Amino acid sequence: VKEVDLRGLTVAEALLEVDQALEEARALGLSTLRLLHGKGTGALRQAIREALRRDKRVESFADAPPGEGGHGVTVVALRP
Repeated sequence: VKEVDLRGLTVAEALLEVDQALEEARALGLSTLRLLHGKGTGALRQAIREALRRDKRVESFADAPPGEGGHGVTVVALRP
């Protein structure tokens, strides 16, 4: 499953990359995209989840389960 590593980016850089990664994932015809943002302060997770709520390319999203990244990865189901 396509995964983009956003760890180490500011919120602004991370959101710019998320926008690009969603564009590319839909361009490629992918059903799912993993956003590896890590845990830490949670600032990336929170900002990314809110961006995804507003994003018309997204069908649904959720934290990865424990053992697959947990709350450090947001798993995105893309609109076809």
